[PDB]
Amino acid sequence: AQNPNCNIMIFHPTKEEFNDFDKYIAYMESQGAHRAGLAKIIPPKEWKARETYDNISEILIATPLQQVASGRAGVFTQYHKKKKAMTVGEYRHLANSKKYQTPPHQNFEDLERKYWKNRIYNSPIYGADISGSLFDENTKQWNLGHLGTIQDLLEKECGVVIEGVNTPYLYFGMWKTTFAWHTEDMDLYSINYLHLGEPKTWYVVPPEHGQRLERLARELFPGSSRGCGAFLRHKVALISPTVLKENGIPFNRITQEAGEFMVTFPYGYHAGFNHGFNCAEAINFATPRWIDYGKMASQCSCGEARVTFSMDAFVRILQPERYDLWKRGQD
Ligand SMILES: O=C(O)CNC(=O)C(=O)O
Ligand SMILES: [Mg+2]
Ligand code: NI
Ligand SMILES: [Zn+2]
Repeated sequence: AQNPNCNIMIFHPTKEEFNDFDKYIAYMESQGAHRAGLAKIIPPKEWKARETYDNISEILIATPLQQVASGRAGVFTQYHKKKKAMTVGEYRHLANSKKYQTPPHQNFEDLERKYWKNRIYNSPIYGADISGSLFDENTKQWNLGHLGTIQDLLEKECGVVIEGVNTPYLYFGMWKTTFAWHTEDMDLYSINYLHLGEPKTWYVVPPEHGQRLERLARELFPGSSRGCGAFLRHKVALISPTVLKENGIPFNRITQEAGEFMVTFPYGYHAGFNHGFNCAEAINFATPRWIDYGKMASQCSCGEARVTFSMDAFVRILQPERYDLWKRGQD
């Protein structure tokens, strides 16, 4: 068995290897990358996502989200308070203000210590989930707006044509902006490209050990667990590395820098935080190996998780027993 310790693997494809996305995902899996739940892909030196980032300031963040925490420093939830619209240029200036900027630090490890110590005492503002792309249309390799769609994959694997579309999303971050512990919708893959700015630190639990994280989460968030049988679908709970280590939960960590891709694998729980002003782009995708994970994915039916239009068909076809109750949650 390749990568039996479930370490995060880092890949350096050549420009030739960067041509065929599906093939390269399958290669990484042949080497055991999926066992970690997360992999890093450093693009060939010849590749670029676009020529420059000099003209992005007029992108609108229609609903910036202030991420307000409740709890203790290593075990907290966050809720999102909607703020007034602002441009990327306005948001960048806000991120660099004295109130929100990254503090002085020695190295990524020191910054990580400061994040876990101090996150809860601040409410950073995240520009998340903005439909769009920063890849140039002429970028032919690993262009996250030109991937094969999940609907086409389901149709190729299973023979059933379904409605829905699959487009990318932009994320504009600042110091302390936080992504809570989650797997993807329908336990899909994700791919995330850090276009510019400061790093993003990731934490991940191997897919084979996901249920250990879920059990800890039920213990640590006992009211939320009674409210919903899949409350991590709400994407609000944070648990620190120290708390995970105290409770014996297997996990790994890695920092993504600008110009790097990260891939999350089916049922790989992940969480993390941004180091400072940055912009990332991410999208879900599927491969043949996903189908079995899609069929078994948990679902929120309490009504809180509320997701995209395209998830309907995935539930309806892969999880027909659950369909009824899940759709009651969505309506
Ligand atoms: O970058 C973020 O805020 C969160 N991204 C992801 O969870 C992802 O790419 O799957
Ligand atoms: Mg612009
Ligand atoms: Ni994710
Ligand atoms: Zn729920």
